[PDB]
Formats: sequence, structure tokens, C-alpha cells
Amino acid sequence: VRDGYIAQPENCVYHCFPGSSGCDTLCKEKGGTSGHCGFKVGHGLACWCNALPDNVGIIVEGEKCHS
Repeated sequence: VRDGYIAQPENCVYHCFPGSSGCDTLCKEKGGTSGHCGFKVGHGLACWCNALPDNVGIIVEGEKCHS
């Protein structure tokens, strides 16, 4: 499983509300069993997840965010 900063997979980041509430809940439904905030310098403020399955996709850079 992955531990990374969580995004929406299109080379993006999420943004967090400092605490669990928002993207820790998103982390649960995406399937990470702890979720936190983070800052991913290169993008900006991001969320973080631990133990996401291989089918989840997260921050990438090489591109920049598109959706």
C-alpha cells in the first residue's frame, strides 16, 4: 500500500482543512486508514493518507494539476 500526500489523481493535490475532518473522511472512502493534512511543496497544501491501495493515485508532478 501507498503512503503519500493524497490528491485527486490527475497530478493534483487536495487541500485540507487543518484537522482530520474533511479529507480524513475522504481518506476513509478512498481506502486509507489514516488521513491527515500535509503540504506538498511544488503544488501547495495537500492532504495526506496512509495505507492507500495501489488502485488509488495521488500527487504526481512532471505535469501540474489538470482536471
